[PDB]
Amino acid sequence: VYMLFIDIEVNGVPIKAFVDSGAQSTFMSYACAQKCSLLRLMDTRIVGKIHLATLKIGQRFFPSSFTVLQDNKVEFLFGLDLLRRYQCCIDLKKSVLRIDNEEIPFLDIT
Amino acid sequence: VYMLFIDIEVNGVPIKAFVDSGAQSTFMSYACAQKCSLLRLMDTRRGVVGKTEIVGKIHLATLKIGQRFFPSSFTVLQDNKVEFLFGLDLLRRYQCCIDLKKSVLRIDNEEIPFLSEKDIT
Amino acid sequence: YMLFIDIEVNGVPIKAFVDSGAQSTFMSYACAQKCSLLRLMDTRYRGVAQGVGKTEIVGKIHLATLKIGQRFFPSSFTVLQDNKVEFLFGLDLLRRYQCCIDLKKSVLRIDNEEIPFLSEKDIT
Amino acid sequence: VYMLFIDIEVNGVPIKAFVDSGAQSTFMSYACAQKCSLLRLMDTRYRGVAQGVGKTEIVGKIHLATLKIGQRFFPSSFTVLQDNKVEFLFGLDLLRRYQCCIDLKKSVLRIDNEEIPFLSEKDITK
Amino acid sequence: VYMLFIDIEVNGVPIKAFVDSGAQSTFMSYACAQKCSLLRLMDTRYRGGKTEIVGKIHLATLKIGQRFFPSSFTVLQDNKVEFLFGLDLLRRYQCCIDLKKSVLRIDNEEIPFLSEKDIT
Amino acid sequence: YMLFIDIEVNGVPIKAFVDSGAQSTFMSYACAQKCSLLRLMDTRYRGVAQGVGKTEIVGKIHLATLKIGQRFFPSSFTVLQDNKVEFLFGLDLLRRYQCCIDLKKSVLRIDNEEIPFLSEKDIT
Repeated sequence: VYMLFIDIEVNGVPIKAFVDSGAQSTFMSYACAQKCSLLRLMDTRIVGKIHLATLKIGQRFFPSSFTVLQDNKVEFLFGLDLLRRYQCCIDLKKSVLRIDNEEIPFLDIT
Repeated sequence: VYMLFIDIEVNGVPIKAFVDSGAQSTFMSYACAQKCSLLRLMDTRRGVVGKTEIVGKIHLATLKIGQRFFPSSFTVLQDNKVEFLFGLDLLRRYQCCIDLKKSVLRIDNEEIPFLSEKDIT
Repeated sequence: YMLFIDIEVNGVPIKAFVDSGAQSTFMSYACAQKCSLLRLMDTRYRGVAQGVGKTEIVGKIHLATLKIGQRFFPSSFTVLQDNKVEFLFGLDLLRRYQCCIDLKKSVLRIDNEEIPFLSEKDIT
Repeated sequence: VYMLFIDIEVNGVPIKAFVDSGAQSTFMSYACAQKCSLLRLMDTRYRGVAQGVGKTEIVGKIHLATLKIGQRFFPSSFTVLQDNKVEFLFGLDLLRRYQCCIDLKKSVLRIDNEEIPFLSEKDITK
Repeated sequence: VYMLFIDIEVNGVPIKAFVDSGAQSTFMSYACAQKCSLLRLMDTRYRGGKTEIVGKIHLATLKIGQRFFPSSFTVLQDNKVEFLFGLDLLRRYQCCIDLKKSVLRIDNEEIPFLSEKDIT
Repeated sequence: YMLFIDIEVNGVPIKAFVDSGAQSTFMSYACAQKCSLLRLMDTRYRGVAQGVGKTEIVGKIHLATLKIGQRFFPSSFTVLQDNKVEFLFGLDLLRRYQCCIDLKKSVLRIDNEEIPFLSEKDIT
């Protein structure tokens, strides 16, 4: 998998999520916020905070809070906040993210 | 466990390993290299504002995680961020699972617990 | 003052800058936003951060419908952050459709059809 | 034909001319100017003291030189630059002056009535 | 003595200490910390030029002249000087910077300021 | 919080910052204006290559009379735009008068005479 990515959807839009256990906080790029029509949901705090958005990871939907930044390092960084909030396993034997009992396979990058 | 740490040993020396799925490459600080007496063990090596370039590479050091021993290669840096950064290279090389349900690193079939906030600053 | 053509991409009117010196066709991110093509992209990118200029690839549109004259053309192009020009019609597409830049008649001859180059009023 | 090139001769010297409809002005490199013995033909007309950061701007202008494209000869005005990126850039100025057609069907430049073929990758360096 | 330097020792290692009454705080270069093997002693306290703060040495043994002194200092990545002897330590040991005799008088003992040869 | 002394330059009371780490003595332009020394100056400066502070040199006062305690001293210094301190008493003058910065007694001993370092209240 070379670096760890997952397919997720935010507000219905397909997104490649970078799985980083070393990041305290989940971020989405401003450009990704623009692509997902989430700009209308923003804060006055770093571009702003999304207080709640719908994530579709596998077959299940998750309520999520994250920060929007101007940096396009990745479109979406799935950080330790969300990793632990949904009690995930980063399984590099099976190459999957196991969230609830469900396994989401690691990715489709260039 | 506000960040993921594990207790491991390199060449017999107890170390706190920072577990980072977002790092392509495993690094150890020069100070930790000094504490593990691995300075004499080095290699040559990055072309021509950060990441602190390189001191050298350790071709092999033996890691003890749980009751099992692992061969490792990593880079030594002057960067003091953490004593040892357990990156995606080693995470996948030993086919680890970062289990945040049970709060353990499952390496072979064995489970190594993530350290409490007390064990860290 | 340079060569422009009126085209449409996914139904949106565009002024295309005709450049035989460019290996690749590009559209600005702002034009990509105007044409609602942000969700239409790839993982196309420019390595890790060496070269000192322009800006770099935002992503690639694998296929989009171009309307030039009366005829419709399938196209691929890259999106960039630089707004220098909204759309650069490059040598990739110039040769893909075997276009002729006719500066005698001042037309782009795509197939047998001729598209006139724009007058300075049709440009700002 | 990884880009569009033509064989031309300027002041008798064989050159590979890069055909660019997106350049407002025809340019020759200083090195090409020296190899074509055009240096004794130069002017003081230049790019001032307000500058950019990269393009090594203007050495001077050649008010007229003979181009041989195919069997015909053409009078030409162009600018010399220090940038050796390409030897000679045949720009929109000259493209329109001789009412050229860039034919990518036949892979030729049609300039007065004659057709001049675009160069193969062999005729161009590594 | 184109600036004021003193010979001192930290954890046994000879160092050239730059005497600065204008610096609130004593600092050592990371390079000097490495050469003195004080790396295993670092708190790793930071701040939220001279590449800012690496970490703090809460206590290290300084030999100035024939006496030994307990010292606290910060380590920085800046190589400006190997060791900056600041006002903190200057006053803590009630030193006199004597430019008549060209000495640092720490206790009753006098440590001579170094000749330009002993420096670049 | 630091070492200050009361001095006079050309008759004007000044708070002098004592810095053994500074090679050269400097005075701010505002202090030069307060000491009526602006018309008395030279064309001294530091070239073309620099850093991102110190505000560079305005010029040199070749001689000004310093009163430290009961005794009077000839001095040279540079004027800067920087208001870091009004007057920085550097190693040049520290050694020129063979001063002792005595932190046991908290005094500057310039000859046999001792000038006390200022209390935090005497600083603003």
